[PDB]
Amino acid sequence: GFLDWWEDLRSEMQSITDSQEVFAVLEKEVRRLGFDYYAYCVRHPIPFTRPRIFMFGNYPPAWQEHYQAQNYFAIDPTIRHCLRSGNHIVWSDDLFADAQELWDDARDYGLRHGATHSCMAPNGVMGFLSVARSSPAISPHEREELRLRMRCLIELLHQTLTELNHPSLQSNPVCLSHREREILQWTADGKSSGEIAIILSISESTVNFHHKNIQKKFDAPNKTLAAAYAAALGLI
Amino acid sequence: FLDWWEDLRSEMQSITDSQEVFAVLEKEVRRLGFDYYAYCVRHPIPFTRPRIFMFGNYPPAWQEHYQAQNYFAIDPTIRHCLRSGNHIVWSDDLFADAQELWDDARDYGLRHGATHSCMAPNGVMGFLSVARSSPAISPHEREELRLRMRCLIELLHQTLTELNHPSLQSNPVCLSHREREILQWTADGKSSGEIAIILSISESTVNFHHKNIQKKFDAPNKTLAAAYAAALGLI
Ligand SMILES: O=C(CCCOc1cccc(Br)c1)N[C@H]1CCSC1=O
Ligand SMILES: O=C(CCCOc1cccc(Br)c1)N[C@H]1CCSC1=O
Repeated sequence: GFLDWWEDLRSEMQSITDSQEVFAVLEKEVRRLGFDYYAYCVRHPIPFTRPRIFMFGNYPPAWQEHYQAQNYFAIDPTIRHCLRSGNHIVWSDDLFADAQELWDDARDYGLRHGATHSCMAPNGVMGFLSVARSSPAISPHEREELRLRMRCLIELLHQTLTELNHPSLQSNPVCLSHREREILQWTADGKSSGEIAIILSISESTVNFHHKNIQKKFDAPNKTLAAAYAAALGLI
Repeated sequence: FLDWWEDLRSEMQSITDSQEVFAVLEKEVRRLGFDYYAYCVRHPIPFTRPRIFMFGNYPPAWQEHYQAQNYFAIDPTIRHCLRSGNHIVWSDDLFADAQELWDDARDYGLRHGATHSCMAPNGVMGFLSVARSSPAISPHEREELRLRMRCLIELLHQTLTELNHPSLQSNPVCLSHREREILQWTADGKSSGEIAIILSISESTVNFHHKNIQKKFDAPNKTLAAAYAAALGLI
């Protein structure tokens, strides 16, 4: 029973105390769902041009090398920060219309049917979980139950890797003060350094002082990087 | 169980009226063992006064007592924060920094409940609450409640987007394939001049797309454009 599985998986997961044991249980659950291999990809929101991306999975090592050789992560439609209709998408030739060399290479290496689920933590980090198999296509009868079963896996995996303080989830910690924060919302809302100084009734000589410290907490050359990074991290 | 979720999907997909969706929702909140509910949409922008819509069948005395205290500003259950599981059961400790809200809430009979939040990638963060007075939420029904509520708010967000409700919609801003690359570099702290070197363009043309981006966001400077676009998932 789904709930018995959920409960038995939860008690089994909270019992884990190491980072390689969680992927072992995950591998056992992917086969339980009727699939052969999995893939977990964590995508941080910054830097906006080359975002930090971590990838773990038990795909065949031949594909793992081919994939890394072609930089397929740059054009993979299954790990793009998009708006999946249900945070979930079943692989189809339409999904890979703008990436035919990847879909052609994938089915060749035996990954002919699969699906990817995406969760977005409200701290910018997005998570992806893919499952793949060779012979049996995804039957419409098992589609929904697959969609629900994977949403529990990704969320559980996200929560337990967070509780274990995994590095792939730990982002650069930014200590923003309540006054510093309120200025940065005004900056990000388009107000100039002079305009800000009149609402808070402070000096322009001190709104730039706070800016100089916010930029130091983001290692920012300008305010733009600070305001944009803060918005992406949910810090404002 | 599964048979319930499957049967619930048929009722919603058949709905062709917004009020009919809230009606079916209310019937589900009763099935969970709760009297009242409340759904909330929190848009990310503006950063100083975000757009917030509120609906729910709370008692009328509370709704106009809630909105008369500006309680939406100090309510922990609608904070743009990272819940341990997109979920938190109400407790005296949860409302430590908002005691006037919790004391009034218990006085008015909203003594037991839980809130569940979903973060749509459009920057919108939806929240769903359920409340009752008599029976405390016992530890044995918690995890089953966390599951049933996650399904209820996901199907609620979707069903409401497929109906084009102007609570879920945000101001469109179609960004060009290159304007998006420029704003990404700008958002990464690069200057209008440095950007021209990376892409092999003229500073006048970098400063030319900027003028169009800030026009697409109604922005005074580049900082509003970069920050707004980052909040909406556009860069
Ligand atoms: O599963 C995913 C998620 C991103 C790629 O994940 C990978 C790929 C190769 C090695 C490793 Br490790 C992870 N994408 C699919 C698209 C079709 S083939 C494929 O890898
Ligand atoms: O659920 C929430 C916040 C979201 C709903 O807010 C409200 C409150 C009153 C009328 C309406 Br409509 C929405 N807060 C809880 C916790 C304390 S008592 C309460 O209403």
